[PDB]
Order: sequence, then C-alpha cells, then structure tokens
Amino acid sequence: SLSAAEADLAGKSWAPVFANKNANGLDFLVALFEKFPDSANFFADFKGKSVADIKASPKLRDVSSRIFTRLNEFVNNAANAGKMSAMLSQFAKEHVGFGVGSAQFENVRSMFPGFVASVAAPPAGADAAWTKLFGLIIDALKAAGK
Ligand code: HEM
Repeated sequence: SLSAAEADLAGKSWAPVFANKNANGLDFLVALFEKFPDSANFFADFKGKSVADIKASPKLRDVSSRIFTRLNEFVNNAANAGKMSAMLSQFAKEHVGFGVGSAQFENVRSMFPGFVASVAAPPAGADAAWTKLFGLIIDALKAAGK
C-alpha cells in the first residue's frame, strides 16, 4: 500500500482529473490507444477499429467511466493495505481472464504522469506516488499468472 502521505499526494493530483470524469475518462482511454495501439485489440468492442472510430463509438463512454470509477476507488483506498489486497486481487484476477498482462500495465504506468500533467501540474511527490500504485497493480498481475 502507499503511505498516508503518498496516498494524499496521489489524491491531490487526481482530484482535478476526476472533476471532469466524463471528458477526462474518454481522453485517457483515447491517449492509451494512441500511444500503445496494441491495447485496443484486447477490447471486444474496439478490436480492429481506428482511433477515430473509437472516438465516434457510443461504447466509449461506458468503458472509460468504468475505468475511472475503479481508479477512483484505488486512489481512495491506497493507504489501506487491507482494502488494497482485496481490490488488487480481484482486479488482477479479472484482467488476466480477459488476457491482459503486466506488460499492458507497464504501458499505462509509463504514460500516466504525462496524462495527469495534461490536466493540471501535479504536486511534488505525486508522480512517484502513482508509479508506486501502478507498481502494486503490476505485481498483482504477475501473481495472477501474467
Ligand atoms: C488503467 C487501469 C484500468 C482500470 C482501472 C481498469 C478497469 C476495468 C474495469 C472496472 C472493468 C470491468 C467493468 C465492468 O464490466 O463493469 C475492466 C474490464 C476490462 N478491462 Fe480494464 N482497466 C484498466 C486497464 C485496462 C487495460 C490496460 C486493459 C487492456 C490493455 C483493460 C482491459 C480490459 C478488458 C478487455 C476488459 C473486459 C470488459 C469489456 O471489455 O467489456 N483494462 N477493466
């Protein structure tokens, strides 16, 4: 888990992004698909589609919102080893069954900070807090078989 200070930092950096959940969620998904083209292929709804098509899809909103809702939950419990364990296990188990591995999460992690910074400059120490959270997810995926 993160420390209370670290969770705090992550939370502070997230609030501005989450404040406009609909628009920022869509944006995050889009950026991922742009930086790492292969990711769209894991999605049922998106495999084969270009970014423009994805942008135009009525399915986009459902997908990005479920992603932000969940990430929000992670940020809000990151400092509780207790909730983290349950959250991480279940997220990792779910994702491996869809065929998603740690490598996909290494990509997310590499682009996250730049994504946040696109919304508002994060506070000092936030970037390391996220890389730390993302690191916990990665380990969970490697423990789940991928
Ligand atoms: C950024 C961190 C991510 C979060 C918080 C997250 C969250 C979720 C959640 C909550 C759902 C299930 C929603 C529901 O059915 O109610 C989901 C499903 C899924 N996610 Fe993720 N996801 C993340 C990253 C990704 C990435 C990187 C991939 C692909 C590379 C992805 C691939 C999948 C797939 C294919 C499903 C199956 C659901 C569907 O396609 O309909 N996830 N994820």
